[PDB]
Amino acid sequence: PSENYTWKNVRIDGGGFVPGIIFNQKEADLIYARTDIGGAYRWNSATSSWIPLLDWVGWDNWGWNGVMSLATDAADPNRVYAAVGMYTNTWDPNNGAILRSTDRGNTWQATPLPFKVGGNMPGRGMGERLAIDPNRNSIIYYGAEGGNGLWRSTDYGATWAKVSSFTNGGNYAQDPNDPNDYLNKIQGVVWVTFDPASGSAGNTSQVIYVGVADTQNAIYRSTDGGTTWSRLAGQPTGFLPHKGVYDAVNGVLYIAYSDTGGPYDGAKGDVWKFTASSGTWTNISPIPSSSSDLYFGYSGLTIDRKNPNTLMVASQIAWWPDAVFFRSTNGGASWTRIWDWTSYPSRSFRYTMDITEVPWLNFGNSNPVAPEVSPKLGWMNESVEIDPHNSNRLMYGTGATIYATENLTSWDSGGQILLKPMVKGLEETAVLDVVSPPVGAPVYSALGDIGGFRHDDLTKVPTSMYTTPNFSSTTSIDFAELQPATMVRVGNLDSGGGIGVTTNAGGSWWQGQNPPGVTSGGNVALAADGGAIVWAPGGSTNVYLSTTFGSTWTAISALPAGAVIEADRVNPNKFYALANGTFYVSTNKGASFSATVTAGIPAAARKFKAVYGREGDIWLAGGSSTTTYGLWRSTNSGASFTKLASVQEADNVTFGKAATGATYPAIYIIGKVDNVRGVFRSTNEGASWVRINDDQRQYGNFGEAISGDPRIYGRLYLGTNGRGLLYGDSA
Ligand SMILES: OC[C@H]1O[C@@H](O[C@H]2[C@@H](OC[C@H]3O[C@@H](O[C@H]4[C@H](O)[C@@H](O)[C@H](O[C@H]5[C@H](O)[C@@H](O)[C@H](O)O[C@@H]5CO)O[C@@H]4CO[C@H]4OC[C@@H](O)[C@H](O)[C@H]4O[C@@H]4O[C@H](CO)[C@H](O)[C@H](O)[C@H]4O)[C@H](O)[C@@H](O)[C@@H]3O[C@@H]3O[C@H](CO[C@H]4OC[C@@H](O)[C@H](O)[C@H]4O)[C@@H](O)[C@H](O)[C@H]3O)OC[C@@H](O)[C@@H]2O)[C@H](O)[C@@H](O)[C@H]1O
Ligand SMILES: OC[C@H]1O[C@@H](O[C@H]2[C@@H](OC[C@H]3O[C@@H](O[C@H]4[C@H](O)[C@@H](O)[C@H](O)O[C@@H]4CO)[C@H](O)[C@@H](O)[C@@H]3O[C@@H]3O[C@H](CO[C@H]4OC[C@@H](O)[C@H](O)[C@H]4O)[C@@H](O[C@@H]4O[C@H](CO)[C@@H](O)[C@H](O)[C@H]4O)[C@H](O)[C@H]3O)OC[C@@H](O)[C@@H]2O)[C@H](O)[C@@H](O)[C@H]1O
Ligand SMILES: [Br-]
Ligand SMILES: [K+]
Ligand SMILES: [K+]
Repeated sequence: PSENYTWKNVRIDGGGFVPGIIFNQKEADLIYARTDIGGAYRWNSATSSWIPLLDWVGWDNWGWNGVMSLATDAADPNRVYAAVGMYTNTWDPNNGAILRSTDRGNTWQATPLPFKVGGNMPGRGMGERLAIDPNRNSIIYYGAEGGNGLWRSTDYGATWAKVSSFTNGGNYAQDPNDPNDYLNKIQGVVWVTFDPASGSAGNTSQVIYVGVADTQNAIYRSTDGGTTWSRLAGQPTGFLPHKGVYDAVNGVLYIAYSDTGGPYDGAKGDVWKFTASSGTWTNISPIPSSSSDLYFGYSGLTIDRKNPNTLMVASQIAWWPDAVFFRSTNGGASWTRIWDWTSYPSRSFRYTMDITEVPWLNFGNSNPVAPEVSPKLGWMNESVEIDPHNSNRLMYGTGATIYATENLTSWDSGGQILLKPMVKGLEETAVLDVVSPPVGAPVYSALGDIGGFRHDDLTKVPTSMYTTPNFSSTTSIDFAELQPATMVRVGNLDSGGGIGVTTNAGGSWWQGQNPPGVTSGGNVALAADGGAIVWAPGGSTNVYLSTTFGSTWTAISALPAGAVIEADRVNPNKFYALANGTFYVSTNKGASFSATVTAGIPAAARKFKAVYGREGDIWLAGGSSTTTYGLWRSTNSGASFTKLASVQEADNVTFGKAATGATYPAIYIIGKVDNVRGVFRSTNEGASWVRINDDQRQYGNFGEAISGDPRIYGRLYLGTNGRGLLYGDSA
């Protein structure tokens, strides 16, 4: 059966890249955001929070959490569309899709495309690829990747076909020779922009502009409602157009260019203005690419719709000391910048920043050496948007957050703007590991990109990610079952990898020494009494034991590198490892391991966990649909495992507080039971299961990290890859 649960995010606020923010041009406070791996959101002004729209994307169609583009209809603000799909290489096995809605994303229908959409590919900060005809709103265009060219729907997104008169599908890729097959894809047709004055209400807009990722042919135009297309005469060459923003008030098309597709790079570019009546092109770059002072391209182009001589553009990309934003109030004839050098390394600023609501955005150092400041203005700032209903509001995306101001026009009177994060409810992290100890804080997260946190209160943003050491990503975390204030975490930082240890539950950490060959965190296990650490780091040729709480290491000879390691939760002498269809057991506190199981368990399986309070009770989950699949359990310290016949497939497993009157902890799996995919609880040792999620709450490629709560019956900590860390409670 099912059981009513309540699902919420553990509060973090942001944590990842927001490639696109979209304001509806007609309705005030109608705002959407798109992400690369965690779906799309609609702003809710009444609760000052974002609402996720795609949590119904599930196991089979997981790449639809990749949102390459989004369009909100100025002629009918009920209508919204999204172009979805995550990878255009082999990593996403499915094609993309155009999703359509008539209730602002509350429900959708899908129309699958015959090609892939690259929501988390290079170039994803260019856009918007999807555009609706502002005069005749049944017409929608989509600029596609991969040489698919320009595509069109004339029935409100229900059916889509190639525009065969648009013959340039693009030839740029970030690195054509990438042997990893990630940087080598054609980024394609990158945005579509209408001239609203070229049609009238109910009639096809005759003038449409299209940007293509081709340095020699970046801009096309149709003047006949999309029947035929021309490269635009007199345009510049050598750069890729990140943004094309049309102003019908002055009859000009503004384009921001960079020498790469983004979102991580860009060394040169220009901003141009094309005047439509005359066909004239003018370089209005704040700093032109011909200047050797220029060390970035341009993106974050936006026009102030209420005052359309005002526009802004930003660096794509300036890493050092920070992003630069430029503002003009005279159509690009001249510009001012959001900061200026005074005497190196000092700067003056036209802004201040308040991150009290999201204090970890200092990245654990509020005072880096000048010229740097913390928090930074931003990076990967492709989306910069002025509210078309309020000249004083602007919002931009970074690699970590969205920042917003409500006094933007202070800039023009010589004041400073105030910027703050605006990411409540926009939960975008990838959860790599998670623990719930039986005393102290309810949960600790191990996250990509922003480290992870001790969560003292699940409704309050934590003050700081882990420090000393401060990992960029924490890949594994463990606590000593019988002394939970003793913890260890491994992860990635600057060069390679490292280990942090604590004996006061993280009030204080310190950094341990590394065994040879460490390039990333890998995974780690802590003995139940805290007296041994076994670490399988990334890069290293072995797994290692420390008997000195991280200060020294010895190679473990029988274990393959990268084996999954877990400690028994009762007996400090017992450790276990899983690698490629072999289970291994140590009874001498990690000094040596021997293979105990070599057959009968899927080679793909790579998740298992020992049960607190149950010495030698181990549950193991994994497999694949083309091999074998399921949940297995050992009650004899890994000497053997039995497959649970009640489960068809499983991918992770954990334990939590027993039901009242039950004799065994509750068991939680990511899996498939009785032909339903979802999240499942058993309160009878796996004899039967109850689904605790539902079809609106599937979260795509979730479940890499899960934990039950030994103190709270029914509670599951549910990690996702792009939707942060959830907690579910029975209702
Ligand atoms: O308050 C801010 C706080 O941030 C702390 O760092 C955080 C943070 O990092 C953001 C971002 O940092 C990137 O690194 C920057 C570096 O900080 C810059 O100083 C450097 O400047 C150079 C530039 O490289 C040159 O090309 C240019 O000419 O000069 C400048 C100034 O001298 O840029 C790097 C990024 O450089 C690379 O990307 C662009 C390429 O043009 C360039 O060649 C490439 O550099 C190479 O990169 C490799 C390894 O990748 C290697 O170091 C080479 O030696 C080097 O030459 C990080 O790179 C980036 O990952 C961070 O952004 C997050 O990225 C997440 C995805 O990660 C992966 O994919 C990209 C890859 O680079 C990663 O290795 C890989 O894991 C993404 O999901 C997330 O949304 C992004 O925000 O925020 C995240 C956190 O983890 C960091 O710890 C910082 O410590 C602190 O001091 C303070 O600044
Ligand atoms: O040559 C590759 C290159 O990758 C570079 O990093 C770039 C790259 O990372 C991919 C990862 O992106 C993470 O999302 C981040 C996002 O891009 C940022 O913008 C955001 O701010 O932060 C996000 C979080 O950090 C994302 O979380 C990762 O999941 C993703 O990694 C890839 O995942 C895919 C898909 O697999 C996963 O989903 C499906 C599940 O079934 C699977 O279990 C999941 O792990 C992986 O593809 C799978 O690969 C396996 C084996 O190879 C196949 O069996 C399987 O069929 C296939 O689905 C993929 O392997 C993994 O890479 O792209 C985004 C860009 O932003 C990054 O800069 C590195 O820097 C390079 O060093 C190099 O690795
Ligand atoms: Br730079
Ligand atoms: K567009
Ligand atoms: K640069």
